[PDB]
Amino acid sequence: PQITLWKRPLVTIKIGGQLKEALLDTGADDTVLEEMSLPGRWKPKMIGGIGGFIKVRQYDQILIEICGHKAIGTVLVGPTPVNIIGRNLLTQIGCTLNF
Amino acid sequence: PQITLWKRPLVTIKIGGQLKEALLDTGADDTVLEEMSLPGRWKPKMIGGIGGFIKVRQYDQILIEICGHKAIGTVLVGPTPVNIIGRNLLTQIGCTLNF
Repeated sequence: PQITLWKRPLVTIKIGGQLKEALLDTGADDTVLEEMSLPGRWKPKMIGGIGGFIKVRQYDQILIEICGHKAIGTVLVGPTPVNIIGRNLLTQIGCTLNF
Repeated sequence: PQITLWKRPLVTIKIGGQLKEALLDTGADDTVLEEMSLPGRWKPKMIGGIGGFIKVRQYDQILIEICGHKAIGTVLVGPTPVNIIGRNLLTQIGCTLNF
């Protein structure tokens, strides 16, 4: 659907059996979730934004349902205060900016 | 127009006689620009993101042309490594997320 932006574009995600809300973020290269239990191996990584950098864990081939649409991709887990869906996954659900 | 998201959604802005490129960011509440010369008074403020918080200067009623479309709004100036157009101004140009 069409999401206007008077409010934070928050949507429902399903990941590893858990229901969460995540922000649809065109300013994020990657997808980064608050700490949660994720199976498999994981590589150590750094992400940066305003104010600094943080240490996240990167998981490949994670299944995720973003509001009804399944996508499979890299997911980062770390000390973010909000769940963020980034461009890596917004493209898999054909998400576009319009004006 | 329609902006797909395989690349960073970067666009041309015009602000206070200067040409810059800015990121269209649905994950940002506010608009924050790299340090630049801006007239008028300005209130001190704090913004936060991953990794921390930063001190910005806030200017009200700044004219800005985001890719052809004029908008007038609050603009923050600070130590961001990238120019960011936030939701406060994306709504004035009727920008929407679609999928």
